[PDB]
Amino acid sequence: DLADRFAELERRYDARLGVYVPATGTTAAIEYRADERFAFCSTFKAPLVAAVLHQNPLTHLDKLITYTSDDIRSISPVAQQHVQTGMTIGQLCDAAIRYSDGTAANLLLADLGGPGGGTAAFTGYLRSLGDTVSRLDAEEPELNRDPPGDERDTTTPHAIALVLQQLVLGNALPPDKRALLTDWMARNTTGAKRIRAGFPADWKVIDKTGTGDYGRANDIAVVWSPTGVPYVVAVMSDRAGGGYDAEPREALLAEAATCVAGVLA
Ligand SMILES: CO/N=C(\C(=O)N[C@@H]1C(=O)N2C(C(=O)O)=C(CSc3nc(=O)c(=O)[nH]n3C)CS[C@H]12)c1csc(N)n1
Repeated sequence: DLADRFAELERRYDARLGVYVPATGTTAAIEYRADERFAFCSTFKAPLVAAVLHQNPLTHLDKLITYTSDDIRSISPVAQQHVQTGMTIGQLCDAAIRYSDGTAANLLLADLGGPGGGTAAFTGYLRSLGDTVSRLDAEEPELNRDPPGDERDTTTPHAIALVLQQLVLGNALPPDKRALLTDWMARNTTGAKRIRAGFPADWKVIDKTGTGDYGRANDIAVVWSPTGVPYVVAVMSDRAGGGYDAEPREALLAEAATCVAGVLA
């Protein structure tokens, strides 16, 4: 009744919903529209922090990068207050995952690929994870604004769930660098009402969200059962037929996570 239960979700919230859960030795693949393209939005900041972590020693995380107030072109609740102090890369990483800071991600993009090669550098990182589907093409804020059906700035639930499976659970990042990434997303302040609300409290959830135009609302997550058996949930949604200013529904992401928790009992 999987596809039956998610289709109702789509009818009730008037939304396109994408769901992927990788197969495990015990559980099978939960896949609803898993190979359709959904806009990254702020979800890209999580594998982007991984990219900066992978390309640099830990001594790089304490490098002072200096920006201006003119450089805050988007929702940057952490970078807003450090207009003069600059920010250590480890803090921009912190701002990128936990507070979805846009100016952080734009400075993190430049540290990775330079002034004009940041998007392509980030896309090539995902290539190195075997993700040949996703693409970042724009920087903040325009990556949240691409029209529907456009392939630019898009991933799929399948590809981002497989990517995230290598970062937290796989051997893509070294033990210590992975630890800092697993901690950052477990400290995130944005995903309370998405996948967190649908998994029981004695389950452990780590997540990075994305929200954007055309009603776009995403939550990428790794979940941990009370027995410690781990899963990676990718939930992606938009309400294109609503228009650019359509209202994202967080409770949509919540219910989809409730359904996947029900089959993971
Ligand atoms: C051009 O950029 N447009 C954006 C945008 O910057 N999106 C980013 C993104 O993915 N972000 C995320 C997040 O990570 O989910 C968030 C966090 S979600 C959230 N938390 C709150 O406490 C709250 O009161 N409201 N919201 C929405 C906000 S926008 C930023 C946008 C936001 S809503 C919309 N229609 N567009």
